[PDB]
Amino acid sequence: HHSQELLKDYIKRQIEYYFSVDNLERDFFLRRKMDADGFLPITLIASFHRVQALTTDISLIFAALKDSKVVEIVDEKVRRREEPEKWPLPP
Repeated sequence: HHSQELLKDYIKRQIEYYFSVDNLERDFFLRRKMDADGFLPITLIASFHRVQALTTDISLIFAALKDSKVVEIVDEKVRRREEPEKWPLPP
């Protein structure tokens, strides 16, 4: 539906904010959960308050992120496309 495309757009922009440089410079929790290549489980992102308010439908979260030039998906993990390896921190 148009409703579902609109919701996908809000989800997309919310998660793109988490992976923005502006957020990453202060988001020590997110960086501590990255693996050494920058990847995080998409299901971890799904638990964040502003995403979980919008949806609990994991297919909708994946579909929103397929549409993104900010992030890259491999299987069930997601990372910032640009220089992701610079951001991980010790757990």
